Amino acid sequence: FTLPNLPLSSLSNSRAPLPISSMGISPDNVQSVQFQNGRCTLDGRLVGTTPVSLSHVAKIRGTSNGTVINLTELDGTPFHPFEGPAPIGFPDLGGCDWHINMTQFGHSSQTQYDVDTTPDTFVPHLGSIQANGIGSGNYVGVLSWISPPSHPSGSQVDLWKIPNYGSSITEATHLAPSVYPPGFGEVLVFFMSKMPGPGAYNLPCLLPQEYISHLASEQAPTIGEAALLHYVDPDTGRNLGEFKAYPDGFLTCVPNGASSGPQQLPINGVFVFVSWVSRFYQLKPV
Amino acid sequence: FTLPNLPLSSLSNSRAPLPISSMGISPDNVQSVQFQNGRCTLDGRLVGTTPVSLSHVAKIRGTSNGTVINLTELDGTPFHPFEGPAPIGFPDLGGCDWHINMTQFGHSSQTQYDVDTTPDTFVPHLGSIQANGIGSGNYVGVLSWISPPSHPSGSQVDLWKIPNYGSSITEATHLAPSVYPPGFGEVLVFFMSKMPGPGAYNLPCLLPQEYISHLASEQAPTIGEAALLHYVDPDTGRNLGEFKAYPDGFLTCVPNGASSGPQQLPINGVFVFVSWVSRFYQLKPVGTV
Ligand SMILES: [Ca+2]
Ligand SMILES: [Ca+2]
Ligand SMILES: [Mg+2]
Ligand SMILES: [Mg+2]
Repeated sequence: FTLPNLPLSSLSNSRAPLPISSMGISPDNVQSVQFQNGRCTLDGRLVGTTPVSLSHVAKIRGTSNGTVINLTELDGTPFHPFEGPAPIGFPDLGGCDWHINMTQFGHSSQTQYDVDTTPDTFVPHLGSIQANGIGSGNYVGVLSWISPPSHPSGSQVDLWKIPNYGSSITEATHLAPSVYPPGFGEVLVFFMSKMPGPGAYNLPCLLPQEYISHLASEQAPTIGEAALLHYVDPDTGRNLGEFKAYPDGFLTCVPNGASSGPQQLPINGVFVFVSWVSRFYQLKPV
Repeated sequence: FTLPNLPLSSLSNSRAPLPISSMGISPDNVQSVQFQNGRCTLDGRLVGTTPVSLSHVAKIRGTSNGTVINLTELDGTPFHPFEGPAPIGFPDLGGCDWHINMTQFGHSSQTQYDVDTTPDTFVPHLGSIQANGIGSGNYVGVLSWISPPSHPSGSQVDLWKIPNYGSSITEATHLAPSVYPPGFGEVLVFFMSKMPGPGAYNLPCLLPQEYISHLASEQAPTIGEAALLHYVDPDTGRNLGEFKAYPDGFLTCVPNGASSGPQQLPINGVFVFVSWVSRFYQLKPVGTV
């Protein structure tokens, strides 16, 4: 079994096309997460709206009639509700307004599309989102920058969230399931990127995008209960700490206190597969 | 030795963050190319301005003073002329004007930056390009759409070119070397994408970006003279054509006449390494035997 032999700081977020700038843990008011992009199992099964390639990540495609944008897949193929919560690659950033840069094949210019994901017109699961002033035509859009949610008024930017893909929060949209910390002092490890916009925004994901294409390619036939990893300095070969990767596609570690965890590690290290271990294998704290 | 076990249509161009839509050959007024992005050897050596990750591709970072933009690497690290023709990831699309979407950490809004790459103020090799109206501040920019070049006036978009990175076409900028068709009836194979803007623009590259991260990770210790590959349909397992990958990081095939080449192949196939062969190994024309 292998992970990419590439330093983390050379890789991309899997929730937006942004370089990885650090590792992190979630705030204390965040336990589980339910990201729809950046989801890939260790045997290579893509989950949620996750694409193989960053060229599809945090993008939309569709035709505006001036009132709504009717969505398709990025290549123009129809999207149907049975397929998922939104087309492949659709942004999954809850807890913010989006600003998507819209361009066209065969026309000049770009246009900023401002997206509040809270109203009942925002129903990408049914292939329809409000045009919010975007004129008639076919567009490809990519997330450019974010800002605080328009509703509820005065809400914080909270990128641990996903948007409401359905007409209401009660509508089933075929979300990929939530990921939970597995217990025994282990915390989920997130790969962070700086996101432009009027604040110090940091976007977490479960796996760098290049890990997803690697795992989707490798299609490992021999996944065990947990992969014991070392986070290694490439030059010195020094083991900077023990981590576990779980079959559902996430990493954990045991921090060495609130002041010393994966966020204190250099970001130019490489994760290296050591061996398959028990689900309950007890890690040495970072 | 391995290449990604992923269909081409799931992958990205390495000169802009765009899905791969086809394979193609060069125009008959292009024999060699000298792309600076999308360059990686089979043993994993990145060449030119090529980054590992698509998150750096066709991007700029720098500080405008209202007159010029002083460039750095995307992470803010200094860039110096000895390092290359431009910072890592900098766009390499010749034969067009660029329209780059500029955003800022800690600020609202985006701004379109319009770039004619022809004037003597466009000197990314020396870390400086004209601001062309972009206000003071630090920005990250990503290529968004392109249009015909402002100079020479009336010329067509030609993405087979690279821009002039120096103050003059005679200035040495440490460009990655040209790639030439190798002989034996073989043609260079390009991976194509559609680029937004006011025309039917076709962006070629030598390798999908995911192949570059794959090769850079793999760091193959045993590269031969050429890799013999099959282009395979995953479901049926059918061999749709023999190709060669050369150490410098490019693929070739032998077209089955003017009528039948890479452009006629479906784009949902997978390249699979077969064996190391001699540089002079003669391929069967695509689709034949
Ligand atoms: Ca698995
Ligand atoms: Ca110039
Ligand atoms: Mg790694
Ligand atoms: Mg392939």
